Amino acid sequence: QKPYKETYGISHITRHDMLQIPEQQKNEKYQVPEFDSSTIKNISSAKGLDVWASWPLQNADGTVANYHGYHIVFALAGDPKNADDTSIYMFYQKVGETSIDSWKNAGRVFKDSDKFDANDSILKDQTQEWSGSATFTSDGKIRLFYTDFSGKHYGKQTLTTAQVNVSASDSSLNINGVEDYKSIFDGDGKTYQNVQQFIDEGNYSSGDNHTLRDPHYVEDKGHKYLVFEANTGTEDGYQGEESLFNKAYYGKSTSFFRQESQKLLQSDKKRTAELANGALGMIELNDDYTLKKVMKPLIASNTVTDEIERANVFKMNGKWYLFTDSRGSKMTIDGITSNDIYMLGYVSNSLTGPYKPLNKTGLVLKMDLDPNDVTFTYSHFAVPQAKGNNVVITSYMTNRGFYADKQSTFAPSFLLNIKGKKTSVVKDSILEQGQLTVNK
Ligand SMILES: [Ca+2]
Repeated sequence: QKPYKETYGISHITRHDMLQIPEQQKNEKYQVPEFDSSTIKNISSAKGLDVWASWPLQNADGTVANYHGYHIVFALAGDPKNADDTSIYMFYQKVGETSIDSWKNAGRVFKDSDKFDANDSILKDQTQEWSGSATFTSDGKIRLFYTDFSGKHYGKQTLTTAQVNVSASDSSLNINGVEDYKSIFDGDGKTYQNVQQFIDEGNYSSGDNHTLRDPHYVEDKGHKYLVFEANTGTEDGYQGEESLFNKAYYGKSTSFFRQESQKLLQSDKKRTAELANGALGMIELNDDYTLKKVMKPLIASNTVTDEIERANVFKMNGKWYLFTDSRGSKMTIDGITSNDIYMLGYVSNSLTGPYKPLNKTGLVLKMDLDPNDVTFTYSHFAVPQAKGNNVVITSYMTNRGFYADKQSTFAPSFLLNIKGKKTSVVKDSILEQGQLTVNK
């Protein structure tokens, strides 16, 4: 294979940038702060469930919505004893409240029968509900986006939407049901990998890792978009042996390409790297939330990793910020270890790019605690605020199924300062568990 260079007109998480992170991450400005285990509580309304990846009901710009006096948070939850038991529950608090004890449980968004009543071929094969986002429409509706996962069809993941009908009173919120419940996107082969392409490889025992999940709603100039975790397709730089010879994925220089590519080809990570073709994808939606246009990815991570999760994007003080989470254990970069887990971040003058790295390398947050640590956090997510230079970082705390008495729960939130192309964790900015806004 001859060296070549092709960007496919999109941005890229390069080997050179990633290689800088091990030295850089020793700086406290890029570190998830240490939390105090004796302040940590289970979500009391969730009655012995693990509650992990969660997201707020947001306005179109990403700020936290006020639904008839309440904040709403959707979260994956299930039986700690059953790793494949995952559904979306809806929690809520009166605006102004901050304690984890303020979060009431409206129960599951969906009935088991809803996927059948939807008259949706893909939905009737669903076995779990994985993460997404939720927006509060201009006509006052709760518009959910989430990932339909099918264990019966080799882990197919499909971007899916529903309207959640919720009655509000002075005292409680109550889910009456859903409507407009439909598959929107399951990949197209050319831009984003579909499940058949995963099956073509030999599915799980191939080492490939197919993703199409964590859809995030955002608008710009009245146009509606989802930005999501995916993998590339055949026309925007696919996985394969040929991919290791594309200098676009290396960055820096040809000297660096030669050196780094010959090390990678000689390493035990060659096959992993060939399979790695993560992407943060984008589609425009119609006004009824169906698919308008498949768009080019904002960024891809060919060779580095197959798994860039919890896609997030918003405009803040004149610039666009794009984030994703990723485990060091699934990466191929020298010096990044199986303990390292990241939130990576990118910046642009436009929603559709081009995106360049925050803090020169992409590093925004690093968390390297032992999986057994009660204060281990995952699924970090930057929640934009109405004003100022801070966003709020939410995450879940405590690994699923690890401890009988300590379940996955809302992590203490904290502040991340953002200005220009730089971020820093705000010193001693730890808030309540699950707190969504600075303003009370
Ligand atoms: Ca792949």
